Amino acid sequence: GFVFTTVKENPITSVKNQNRAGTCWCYSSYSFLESELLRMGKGEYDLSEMFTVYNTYLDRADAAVRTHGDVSFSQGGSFYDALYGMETFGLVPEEEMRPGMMYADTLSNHTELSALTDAMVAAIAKGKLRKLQSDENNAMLWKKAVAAVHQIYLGVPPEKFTYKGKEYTPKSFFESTGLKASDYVSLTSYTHHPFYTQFPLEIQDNWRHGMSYNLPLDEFMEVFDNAINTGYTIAWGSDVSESGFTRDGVAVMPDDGSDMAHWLKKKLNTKPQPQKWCTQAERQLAYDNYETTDDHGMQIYGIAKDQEGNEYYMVKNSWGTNSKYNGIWYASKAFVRYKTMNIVVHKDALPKAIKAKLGIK
Amino acid sequence: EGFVFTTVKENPITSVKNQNRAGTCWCYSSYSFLESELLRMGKGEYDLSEMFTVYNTYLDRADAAVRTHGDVSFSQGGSFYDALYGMETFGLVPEEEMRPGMMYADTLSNHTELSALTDAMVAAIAKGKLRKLQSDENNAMLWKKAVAAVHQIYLGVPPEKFTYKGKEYTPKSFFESTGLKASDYVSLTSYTHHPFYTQFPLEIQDNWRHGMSYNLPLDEFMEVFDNAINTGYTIAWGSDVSESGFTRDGVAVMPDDKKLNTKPQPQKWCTQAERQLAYDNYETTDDHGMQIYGIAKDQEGNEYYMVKNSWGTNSKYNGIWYASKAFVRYKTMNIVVHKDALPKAIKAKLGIK
Amino acid sequence: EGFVFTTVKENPITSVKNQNRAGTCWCYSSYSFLESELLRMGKGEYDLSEMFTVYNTYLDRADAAVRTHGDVSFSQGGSFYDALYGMETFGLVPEEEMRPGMMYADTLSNHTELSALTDAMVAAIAKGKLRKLQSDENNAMLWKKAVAAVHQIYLGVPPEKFTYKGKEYTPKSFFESTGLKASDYVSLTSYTHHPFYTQFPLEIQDNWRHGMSYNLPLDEFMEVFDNAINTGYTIAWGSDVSESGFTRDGVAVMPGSDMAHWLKTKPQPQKWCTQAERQLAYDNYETTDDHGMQIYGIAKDQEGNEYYMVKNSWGTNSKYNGIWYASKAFVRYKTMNIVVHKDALPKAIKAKLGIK
Amino acid sequence: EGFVFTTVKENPITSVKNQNRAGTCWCYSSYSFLESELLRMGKGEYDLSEMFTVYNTYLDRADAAVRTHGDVSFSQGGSFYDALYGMETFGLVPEEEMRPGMMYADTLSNHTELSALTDAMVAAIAKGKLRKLQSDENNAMLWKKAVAAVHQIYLGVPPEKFTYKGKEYTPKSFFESTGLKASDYVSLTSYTHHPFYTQFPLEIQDNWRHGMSYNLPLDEFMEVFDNAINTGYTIAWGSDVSESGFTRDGVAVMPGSDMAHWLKKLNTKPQPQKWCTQAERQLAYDNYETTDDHGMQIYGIAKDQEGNEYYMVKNSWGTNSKYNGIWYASKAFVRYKTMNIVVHKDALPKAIKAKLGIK
Amino acid sequence: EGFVFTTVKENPITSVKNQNRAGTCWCYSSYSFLESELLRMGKGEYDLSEMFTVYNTYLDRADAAVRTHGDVSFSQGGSFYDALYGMETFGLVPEEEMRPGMMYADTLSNHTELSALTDAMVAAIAKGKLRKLQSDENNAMLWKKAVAAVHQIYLGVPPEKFTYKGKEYTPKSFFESTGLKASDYVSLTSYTHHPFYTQFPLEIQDNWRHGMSYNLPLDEFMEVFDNAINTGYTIAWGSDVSESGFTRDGVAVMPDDEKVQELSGSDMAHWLKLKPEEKKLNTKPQPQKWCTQAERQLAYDNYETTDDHGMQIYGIAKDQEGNEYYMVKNSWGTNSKYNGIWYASKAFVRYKTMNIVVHKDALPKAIKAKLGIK
Ligand SMILES: [Cl-]
Ligand SMILES: [Cl-]
Ligand SMILES: [Cl-]
Ligand SMILES: [Cl-]
Ligand SMILES: [Cl-]
Ligand SMILES: [Cl-]
Ligand SMILES: [Cl-]
Ligand SMILES: [Cl-]
Ligand SMILES: [Cl-]
Ligand SMILES: [K+]
Ligand SMILES: [K+]
Ligand SMILES: [K+]
Ligand SMILES: [K+]
Ligand SMILES: [K+]
Ligand SMILES: [K+]
Ligand SMILES: [K+]
Ligand SMILES: [K+]
Ligand SMILES: [Zn+2]
Ligand SMILES: [Zn+2]
Ligand SMILES: [Zn+2]
Ligand SMILES: [Zn+2]
Ligand SMILES: [Zn+2]
Repeated sequence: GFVFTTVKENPITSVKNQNRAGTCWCYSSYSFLESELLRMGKGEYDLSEMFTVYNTYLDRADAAVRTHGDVSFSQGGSFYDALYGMETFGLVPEEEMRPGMMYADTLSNHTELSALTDAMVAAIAKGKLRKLQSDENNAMLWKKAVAAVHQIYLGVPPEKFTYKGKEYTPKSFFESTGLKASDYVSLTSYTHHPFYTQFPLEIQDNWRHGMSYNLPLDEFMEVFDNAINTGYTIAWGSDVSESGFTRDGVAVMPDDGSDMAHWLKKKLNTKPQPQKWCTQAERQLAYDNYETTDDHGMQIYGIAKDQEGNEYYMVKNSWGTNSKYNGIWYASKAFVRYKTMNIVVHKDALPKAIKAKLGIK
Repeated sequence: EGFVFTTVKENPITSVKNQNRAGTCWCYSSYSFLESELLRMGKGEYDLSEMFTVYNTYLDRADAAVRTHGDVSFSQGGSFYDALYGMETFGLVPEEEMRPGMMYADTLSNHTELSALTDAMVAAIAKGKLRKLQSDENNAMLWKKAVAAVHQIYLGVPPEKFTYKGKEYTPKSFFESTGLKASDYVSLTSYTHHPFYTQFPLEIQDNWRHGMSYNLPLDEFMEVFDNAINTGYTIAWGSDVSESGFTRDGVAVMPDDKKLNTKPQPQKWCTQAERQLAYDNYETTDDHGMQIYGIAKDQEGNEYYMVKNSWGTNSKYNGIWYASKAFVRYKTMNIVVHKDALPKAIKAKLGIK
Repeated sequence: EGFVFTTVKENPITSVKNQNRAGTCWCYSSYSFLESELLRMGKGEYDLSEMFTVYNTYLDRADAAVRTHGDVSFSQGGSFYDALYGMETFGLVPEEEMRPGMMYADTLSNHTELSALTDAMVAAIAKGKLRKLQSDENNAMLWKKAVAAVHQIYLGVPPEKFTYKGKEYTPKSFFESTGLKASDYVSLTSYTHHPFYTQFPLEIQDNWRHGMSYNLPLDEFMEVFDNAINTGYTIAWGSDVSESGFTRDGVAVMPGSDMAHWLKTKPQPQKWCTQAERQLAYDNYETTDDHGMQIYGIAKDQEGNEYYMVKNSWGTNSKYNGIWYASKAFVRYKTMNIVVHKDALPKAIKAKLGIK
Repeated sequence: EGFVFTTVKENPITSVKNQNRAGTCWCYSSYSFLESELLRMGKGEYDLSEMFTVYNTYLDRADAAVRTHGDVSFSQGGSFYDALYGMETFGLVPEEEMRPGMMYADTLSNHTELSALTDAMVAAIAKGKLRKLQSDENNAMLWKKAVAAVHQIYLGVPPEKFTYKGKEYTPKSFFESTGLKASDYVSLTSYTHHPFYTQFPLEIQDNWRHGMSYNLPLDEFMEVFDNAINTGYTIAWGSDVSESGFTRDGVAVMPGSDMAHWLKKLNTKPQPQKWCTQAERQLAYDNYETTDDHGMQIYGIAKDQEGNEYYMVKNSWGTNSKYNGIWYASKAFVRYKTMNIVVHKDALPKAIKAKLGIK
Repeated sequence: EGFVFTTVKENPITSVKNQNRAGTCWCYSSYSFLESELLRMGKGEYDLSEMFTVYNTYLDRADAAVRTHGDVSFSQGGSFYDALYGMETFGLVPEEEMRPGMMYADTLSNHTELSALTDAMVAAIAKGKLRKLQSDENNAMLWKKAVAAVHQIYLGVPPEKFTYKGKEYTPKSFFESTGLKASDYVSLTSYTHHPFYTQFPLEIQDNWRHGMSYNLPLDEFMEVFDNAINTGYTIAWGSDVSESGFTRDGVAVMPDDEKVQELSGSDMAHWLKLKPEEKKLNTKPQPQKWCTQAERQLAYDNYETTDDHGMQIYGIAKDQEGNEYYMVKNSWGTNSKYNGIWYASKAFVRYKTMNIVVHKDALPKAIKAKLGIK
């Protein structure tokens, strides 16, 4: 099988469990931000995903309505949603808004919430209403409806709360962290836009049209290593719908309409194998042709080696701890190179030369 | 060459209301009827809140849709029984405690958006693929909380307590102060697909509570209308009004086939079988609720019932219609009257003590 | 290490039948029940025609769908009350006068094609755009003739007269000869969304006739089961059987992931539910699909746990030849309604319900 | 008793064009605007090919629909930014090199059949069940070739080279010869759901490129219109025209029943106008009353006989109308119904330029 | 206990081809048949381009869909007559001039994306709301140009001229050089909803050209198969293969379930409960159900015999018990037990055949005369 040795790892908080909701964008964002707070000497935090999921879905519903249904309304999101969110809505501690509380559970199950809110948003955004109703202050009634339903399933966001003896609002709690959205950059590597420029990734969950800086593939990978080696972690958005991404905690990239199938019915991923190291063009083809699509968010926090000396990034996942390495995955460098869609890191995690090529002061 | 009407007899009614852009005529007509009853019973003039009863009725209708996995349709209509069940179960509140339009800066109902949202929500539960609906620690259902909250956003918050003419009430104690009783009222109809002098629930979408009606032969059925008006009672009248004979100019006629609907004409007087065919074949379907409160004659001596409608007062007779007896005989689906409005012999045949 | 059952008491039943490929258990179980009643009442052994009653019930169901413009769903199921209403309204006929499968060269039902046609026909009237349905000179509706004629092609022609054991009957006079009366039977349930000791119609799709059930608290409800069996009666038993605890091996016992998206027999102690737990399952869709069977006895396993003995209508190719054992705990949690003869009720419960 | 208009000031425009049966007003208006810019800049009179730019824009729009699995809608509309992005990316060609209607023996556009085919194709890729789209040996996508080929069949073959007034050009070199620059132009709007004096992308279906607009308070926004016209500039004007006040007779002025189920001279002469607040304008955008962004060119200011003020509007519906394809829009209408405008940076008043940080 | 086959007689065939991910068996089997005909006629070995004919046929099928406002379904299938009509109307080209997969960097067909696009396009014209389709100045229809262009993008550009073995041809002149004639070939079937010895068009979706078949009583129909093989001809064979008897392991059998039980050790109860793997219905020689004309008719009327897959019968074989089978060249490549060849029992062929095409001279003289074929 695989035997892994840590080469370097940076501090992370405990492994969380998103359970039955597509909220990995927020869990991974918060694993990342909690590592940042540890790195910045602020200590250990447990931030409320539900608070930010709640506020983000209200904005996503608004985007769906303003675009008459073009912006899809669904459970996913982006790292930028979390960075925009902290600056706009604030932050609250986990205990002020926990998953599952409204329906007598301790973990999320958002299937019913989505059934209701998807139908409501569609009825406004894609229906035949010619003039939406508003109150005497021009506040929209449909927005009040969608907010009220989200509160019934997710909880009431607090206006004030007490944390470790001090009273905060979500805004003042955020301010106390010292985090700034402007400290963080999103990076990607594709050829349908020029290198060293910014563009918004064309994926459904980037409905805020947040920008990413575009780097050639080798410089892109240089950022991963520099980040980990200088003490930073990485918010990692990747496609994980590959036979190489397994339930047994490893993600590898090994080098390997039928008429007939209609009328009738190797050890590739289980031990170290030589990896396919993709070119920029191969990586591009997979993004263009739908092979690399479904952006699942995780945190890379370290580098490890297998017994044959192959290199892997160490990944904190948000599926709880019931797995081979207690909620941790190992992703080969070859996998990460081919299947990564975007990353977010602190600006100071970037090598000086790359920073200069991107024009980041 | 038009209609000239002379009142033969009419009983007291309250002011003409306007349901505007909602299918809530079942509640407006029920309350016109109950307000006439209160006047008749010496309790004075009331203006009851339709919105309070519409709100509570819709929450029960949604529950019925969900329990039947979508068989019970979820829509804006309802029945006289919804109002009678409602007053006994939820109570009553004065108009001013829950007015139409308030939530969206109007004074009249427009429920198109509320229906767009609540129809979609109810369908997502009742007709979707959810295998286990979510509940809180007290086994209260989350979807019900959602549907209630959305109805409150568009219709208003129903009051738990309020003050009316110097006294504090709950909706229950306000209802109790009126002296109204559901058991005083009977629903009557006339069809041949069930035996006469028995009770059955009319097979129409808005009777999802499966309320019962007593079945009478057509001539005895019409005898009840006249006896009611002539002895001082009014009638909650449920009728099909989708006929060329029912007009915007305030008359509902049943002429024998131009000037068919614009002056007095000889009327087609239907048989029981003709009335039945129209119910069986979809020609008599869409039960709109109104109040009959009097009898009138045209200049040729043809007889009409005087009808209080709920479309406001911007019409030829200020919100009042005249429906010919022939029309009423053919197109009525059901009526509600106080038990004492029934002639003694008919009461006895129905077994109503 | 399996189950070994010992009969404590059982009452007489007729042979196990097979509904095969149709959702007609409501009628098979009703008739297993009524045939047990006839044995109990000294009338001897009958084999009544399910198909005759299924035929007539579907024509009424279509009418209900059309009158309500599609609110009443049109499908294969039904209720105990459909059978009891049926016998009084349409009559009864012996099995041999209208057998399953005959029209398509089989001996067991397969109603898939019949349903494909009749569902489509009923929907075209009930949910379509026709503004005036057609009728003949006697005001008889043409669409009803069409739906009747199609049902006859697949189910058979109901007899107007027939001979049985040397005498001529109509379906009505055959029913009259049985001595059965619908008024002898009561439907019972146990739920808290209506008051106890009152009647209401269970809010399920197959109760489109809106037949009433008397509502009892859960413990009194279970008292009725035992009293019935112990005094010689059987029970028409409507239950949810879509549970991991209900098995193909003849025993019924008490039992949107991001991660799941990306990847892929002996006596046990029973959970004894409360009224509130039972209610939650009915309210939340966990207890929904009312399948009809007949409880005719009480049995024990080797550890002394108690079970009701159940006659099913899936034929005899199963571990106990078409018989099931349902634990008392299962029955308590998953029962939707039962029908028993009034005299099967304990006297005190009869009085609380106002049943003379 | 009707309207009589007197021009106060108007700036040079080219002839009135006719988009006919296609939702391509975004391109016709952009080009009316750019042709006025060329006149203003001393480059003379041009007639630029809308079809060339419509063609290239639709291929990019199909790509956006496919990359977003159908979120970006695929339809005939677009934005001013589509034209500005387009000239810099694809180039420009003269009208005669790609005319409307030519492929189907007409001289005006009718794109109903083209849209029927291409909408169906794009949806089969973007919203279907294909798990892996096909590509050739150079990683070029087959579906893109298909959509390009079908657009050529209906719109024409875009030229690689052509001759215009004695000189050979490519679309890129023709664009370069005009001296136009996308960076000379800014998009402006006025809404309160984002802060004033910042940039954001208007949340409308035809802004699928997510082009940015600078946000101004309503009074400063209107100041820009007047300053532009009065200093010799024209305006690319994006507005909702689905109002009883917008008429077929060339003037734009400020304007579930149970019962309906069973059963004034407002726009024809000068009237007092409702002058909207920022909040009223916002409500209409939020509530769907102001939605369908149609593109036109404002090129002047006029007065009616009572002294009320109007902007003069070059439309793209041909010349068979009261004022030969020109409309008059009251200042009150423009204030309430405008969604966005594009002007040259030098059309902006100095103080507004400074507040926006535009050097 | 499996099958062991001995060839009794087989006629020359070309190599086994692979249609891969497209429903183009009608063309592959037609061309296996026509290539056998060319060998029989002394013209040597050819490898004809299926893709050329698939391309042209689909353009005609789209036209038929549009003219009938969607009644003619637009899909990947077709008929033997499509190939015979095609060679006379469009011509023929060698494989190398238009190969499967080339446009998308493969060597085998995958037409899923092509169909997803072209189905949607044809439906937008045939079943949409367009009241007047657009045309150019020569009255050529724009939608046809669109569908042709898209098919070329996925299938390739059909050649106007090409060189083959030192000579220049057009598709027409290449067809002429083969000596093949559509009029040499007849389609035969056996059904009772039309009179015997008459012609009618089989009522199936892929016969949208309404090509005719001659109708024979079942026993005379089967006589044709044997006479064809025994006198040196092969057969284009259209059959239903959606049966438990048609297997991935290269046999198509029609076992009598009732008889197989009574020969086993199991009683009727002990059997029905046994696992399919131990019944042995399709894995060794078993007594066959031999259908009557009426049973064969019922299966066509009731949807049990419906989906025409096309293959080539080129020989007759026996199993170790002396039961008879037709030898079948399939178009699913060579990765199978008998390298792409199937053995179909005579009982299977009798019950499940929908139609065949053979050269007229393959028909026994007396049958030829009863059909009026000079
Ligand atoms: Cl994901
Ligand atoms: Cl509840
Ligand atoms: Cl109505
Ligand atoms: Cl049976
Ligand atoms: Cl069952
Ligand atoms: Cl033009
Ligand atoms: Cl490409
Ligand atoms: Cl326009
Ligand atoms: Cl033979
Ligand atoms: K947390
Ligand atoms: K993938
Ligand atoms: K009122
Ligand atoms: K009517
Ligand atoms: K029976
Ligand atoms: K032009
Ligand atoms: K070939
Ligand atoms: K078959
Ligand atoms: Zn995820
Ligand atoms: Zn009404
Ligand atoms: Zn069942
Ligand atoms: Zn326009
Ligand atoms: Zn095939």
